[PDB]
Amino acid sequence: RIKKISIEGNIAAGKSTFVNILKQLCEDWEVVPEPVARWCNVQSTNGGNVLQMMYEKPERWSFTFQTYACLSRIRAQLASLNGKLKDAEKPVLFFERSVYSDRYIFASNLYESECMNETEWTIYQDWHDWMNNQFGQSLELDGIIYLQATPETCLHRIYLRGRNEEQGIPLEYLEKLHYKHESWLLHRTLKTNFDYLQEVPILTLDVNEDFKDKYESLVEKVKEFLSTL
Amino acid sequence: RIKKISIEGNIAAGKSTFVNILKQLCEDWEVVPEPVARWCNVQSTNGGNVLQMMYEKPERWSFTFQTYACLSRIRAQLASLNGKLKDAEKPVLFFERSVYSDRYIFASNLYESECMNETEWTIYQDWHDWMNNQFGQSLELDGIIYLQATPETCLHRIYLRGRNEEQGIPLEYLEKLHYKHESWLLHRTLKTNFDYLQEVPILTLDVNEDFKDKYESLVEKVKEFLSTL
Ligand SMILES: Nc1ncnc2c1ncn2[C@@H]1O[C@H](COP(=O)(O)OP(=O)(O)O)[C@@H](O)[C@H]1O
Ligand SMILES: Nc1ncnc2c1ncn2[C@@H]1O[C@H](COP(=O)(O)OP(=O)(O)O)[C@@H](O)[C@H]1O
Ligand SMILES: Nc1ccn([C@H]2C[C@H](O)[C@@H](CO)O2)c(=O)n1
Ligand SMILES: Nc1ccn([C@H]2C[C@H](O)[C@@H](CO)O2)c(=O)n1
Repeated sequence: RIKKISIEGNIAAGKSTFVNILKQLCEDWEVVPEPVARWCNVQSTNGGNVLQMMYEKPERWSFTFQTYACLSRIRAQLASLNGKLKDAEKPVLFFERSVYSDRYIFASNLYESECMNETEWTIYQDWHDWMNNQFGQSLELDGIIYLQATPETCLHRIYLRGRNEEQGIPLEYLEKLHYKHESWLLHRTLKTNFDYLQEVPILTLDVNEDFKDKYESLVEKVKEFLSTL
Repeated sequence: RIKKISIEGNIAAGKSTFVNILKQLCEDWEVVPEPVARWCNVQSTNGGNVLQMMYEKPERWSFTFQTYACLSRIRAQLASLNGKLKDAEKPVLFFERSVYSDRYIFASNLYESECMNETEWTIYQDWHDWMNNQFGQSLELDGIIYLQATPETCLHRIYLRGRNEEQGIPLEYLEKLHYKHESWLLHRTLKTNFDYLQEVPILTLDVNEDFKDKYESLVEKVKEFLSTL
């Protein structure tokens, strides 16, 4: 089939940067970016910036955001499956984040910080289970690439990138997401409702150093990791 | 196929009352009630009462409620299709309200009353279109029964029934829903995104009088209306 790989990491760890060198390594590699742009301008399929609304008032807008974020991701991921630039021969589909990071990293953290209440979190989990019982199986992952960077590196890369919505994100929030990533992907101690994930191979790339100096090594490790699935 | 009929009306017009006499008229008739009970106790598939949360603070909770309401309805409606008490022979499936009342009566009214903002309403409409593009076609209606009662009759029936959450519902809100029902189902002037609905037969039963005295006439009219689809 199409091999499906998610790329996971903290805010500003270097996912779009990493994603932008993949297509040139192999004509058979496709990428489904996180639709962060539709989150910044909500429009049917100039509107609200729901990402901005969550960060300005997260106890008001987290559920709405998290629900919209994950639905719009599932849609973009499905559309690239049947998007039949498969046929292909040796096809790999890279997902920028996943429905699993949406729920177990981001939505979970907001619930634990009291930005979703029990009713919101119950609803979200029920929607998320149900959505994946329909429109998953097909989204299942063969592998995960974890781009690992300290919270402080990420706080600096947020400044570098300059996305308006992220400029007030405190270190404390990024550290919370860091530990949840480390639990899921380094220690593999996270309990999820998706049994096969516990067994999915993970490649861990330390991307704290500068991208130019790391590039050659990263590519070797990506190609080798791919060849084993 | 299975004939699908929705029963539409204002809050407390007499939908559950009407629904409770259907099964005894014909062994082939099934009913999918509106899951108002799961709305009053949110639980995965003692929790929050999201219905109560919407009415106590509708500008905070309308989007969440309206989104949960309609997803849980679509799920109960699907599950009764494949619920294969079809086979049957002459099978009729009655839906207590529909995805169309959810959007064009209730969600629309809350958006127009500023209980959803543009971003919420954009998201809701996008979710609703998308949900029906997947999990509809199969939910399409052959007919609609409109149970018609004045807003004042309904305000009285709310008192009679005594559902705690509805006791503070003002006449003004019920009147708004009344006119939207009258536009969709009596005048047929409502524009929707579902072209076939404009042509769907509608039976209109005036249920302002007492149910006991009306019963015999209602049954005649239901059976005849059914025989013509
Ligand atoms: N390894 C790296 N070295 C130097 N800069 C990086 C590196 N990775 C990302 N950046 C920079 O950090 C910012 C965040 O990168 P981005 O790819 O947008 O992260 P994400 O997709 O994870 O938010 C950008 O300014 C980018 O130029
Ligand atoms: N035609 C009618 N005559 C007298 N009472 C009615 C009639 N229809 C409904 N009722 C009463 O009105 C209340 C609301 O009815 P219900 O069936 O729960 O409405 P809905 O399902 O539309 O909310 C109940 O107390 C019920 O006994
Ligand atoms: N489920 C998600 C996914 C992403 N984000 C945020 C992190 C970044 O601020 C932006 C883009 O990744 O969206 C989020 O809050 N929840
Ligand atoms: N889409 C819907 C459907 C129903 N309701 C309300 C009306 C009644 O108070 C209760 C049960 O019909 O739910 C609502 O606000 N929105």
